Amino acid sequence: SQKVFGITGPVSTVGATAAENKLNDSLIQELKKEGSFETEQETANRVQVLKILQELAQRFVYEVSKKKNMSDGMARDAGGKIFTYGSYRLGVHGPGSDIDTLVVVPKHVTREDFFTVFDSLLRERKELDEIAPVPDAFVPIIKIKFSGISIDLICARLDQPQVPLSLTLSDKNLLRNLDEKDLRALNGTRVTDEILELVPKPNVFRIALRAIKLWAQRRAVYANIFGFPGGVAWAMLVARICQLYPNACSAVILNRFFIILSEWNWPQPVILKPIEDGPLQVRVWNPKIYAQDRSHRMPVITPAYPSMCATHNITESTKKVILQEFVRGVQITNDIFSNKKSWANLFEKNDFFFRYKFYLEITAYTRGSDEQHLKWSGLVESKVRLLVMKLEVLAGIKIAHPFTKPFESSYCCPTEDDYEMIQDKLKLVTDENKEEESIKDAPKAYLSTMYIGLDFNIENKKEKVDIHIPCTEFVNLCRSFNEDYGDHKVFNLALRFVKGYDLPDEVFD
Ligand SMILES: Nc1ncnc2c1ncn2[C@@H]1O[C@H](COP(=O)(O)OP(=O)(O)OP(=O)(O)O)C[C@H]1O
Ligand SMILES: Nc1ncnc2c1ncn2[C@@H]1O[C@H](CO)C[C@H]1O
Ligand SMILES: [Mn+2]
Ligand SMILES: [Mn+2]
Repeated sequence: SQKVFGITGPVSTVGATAAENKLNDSLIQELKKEGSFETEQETANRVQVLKILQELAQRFVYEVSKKKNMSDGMARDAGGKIFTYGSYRLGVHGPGSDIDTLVVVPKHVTREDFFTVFDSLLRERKELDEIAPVPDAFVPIIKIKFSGISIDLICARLDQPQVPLSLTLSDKNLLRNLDEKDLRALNGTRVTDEILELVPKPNVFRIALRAIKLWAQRRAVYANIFGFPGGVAWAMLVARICQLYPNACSAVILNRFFIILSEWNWPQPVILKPIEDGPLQVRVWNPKIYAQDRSHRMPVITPAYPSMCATHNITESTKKVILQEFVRGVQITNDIFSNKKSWANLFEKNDFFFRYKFYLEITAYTRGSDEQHLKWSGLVESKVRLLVMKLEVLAGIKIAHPFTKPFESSYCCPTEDDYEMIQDKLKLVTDENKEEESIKDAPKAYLSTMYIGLDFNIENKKEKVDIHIPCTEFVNLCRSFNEDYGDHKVFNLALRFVKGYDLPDEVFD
């Protein structure tokens, strides 16, 4: 329409040279080799599950409407519709990707109705492989497996009487009178919906995103919780570049992507359209008004009202890592165009555990249930980011690089002396002896381990600067959160300074 060229108009309208298309085809070839795509069959199986889910959404609404003494024609007209968002919505999902699904219902259909009626309607089916309703998440959701496909299901209820099949959620007004949770549920689809609408060629955009997703995950800079961009972040970033080069191939895009983003005058934010305004008393991203927004280091703003910063977590250290990976990209993709390097080069696994002379090892323990460790450790994990910030600001610390994948492991811990022992360094549970009588019964002890790469300023001081305060603190805050956490009988947290030379063998597996 015009907005497909971004807020600065394109950088160049030039088409792709025959040579550039050759490199683009080889790029897609590599992606295929990496099994990025799925088979026409598996795609067809997702279309089918969704088709059924739509059928169930209508049935859900219809049934609830009837119980409200509605006409046979009105219960039908009340409608009910299914929307997707996430990986599948953008068309960059993979063989094992789940399908994030939003269910929209009229005013008279409540969330309670959702976990009751809709749920029951799901169970009344053969294809239901399993259901894990978690009604109290930040965004109420019902997680299920259907016909061998994972489906995330959240429910949004609009302040209107009907939800027709034609309804699209672009209108800013659909948000009227909604509550925090419903409002939160609409945002996902509204955002992915706009991304696809602000890009010149959605197909060029998809291949380039698959590449960036792969790349980011291999270079260990794809994890929102640790201060790196998440999926939506990476997507908007690719789209901003697709905007700049309307008719280039995905290959030239990845190159311009790395160059521009590494030279970008951060914290100038990246946006796909002019930040809008509106009704709701809700805050919109605005660094002039809100301090919290003035501190975002690399802002990537969502286009759908109300605009938020998808990269809030980024710190000064992860910021450096990200620039570093961008630079390595300028260098490698420039080589791939000179015929001196290949795409596989670009997608090479990182070497986190080989690059620093020291590391901070954080381990969370749990002598209890699988749900207790998932909770405890899930807390520590989320807080690691705070430590990176306390750490990267002290004396002479050049960087505090948080790795992005904790190391999980549990042991059959029968005694008490066995617990207050496995955390001093006892049969390593395994996918082999997991459901075996003797094992499956045995009480367990879990532990999740995380690392922070450290680089001390090689200035010329007599000695490195002790990081005891920040560490002990991080411990405290992590315990001082719940009464159960500050126990010691079930939960434990330890931090050990480790030289690159003494890293655990499991870290290189
Ligand atoms: N902390 C969060 N707050 C709000 N929305 C979130 C948060 N974390 C994830 N999301 C939403 O969840 C959506 C689905 O993500 P998820 O299913 O985990 O992966 P995806 O991004 O769809 O990739 P795969 O499904 O892994 O290919 C995408 C995003 O809009
Ligand atoms: N704001 C949000 N909108 C939609 N889904 C969300 C969400 N926050 C979390 N989720 C769900 O949480 C999972 C990813 O963290 C899958 C995704 O559907
Ligand atoms: Mn998903
Ligand atoms: Mn999901």
